[PDB]
Amino acid sequence: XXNXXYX
Amino acid sequence: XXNXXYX
Ligand SMILES: *[C@H]1C[C@](C)(N)C(O)(O)[C@H](C)O1
Ligand SMILES: *[C@H]1C[C@](C)(N)C(O)(O)[C@H](C)O1
Ligand code: NA
Repeated sequence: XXNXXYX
Repeated sequence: XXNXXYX
C-alpha cells in the first residue's frame, strides 16, 4: 500500500 | 479532523 485511509 | 489521509 502506502496511502492511508481509514475506510 | 477524524478521517486520515494522506493527501
Ligand atoms: C479511521 C477513522 C474513521 C474514518 N473515523 C473511522 O473510525 O470510521 C474508520 C473505521 O477508521
Ligand atoms: C501520506 C502517504 C503518501 C500518500 N504516500 C504521501 O507520502 O504521498 C502523502 C504526502 O503522505
Ligand atoms: Na484537523
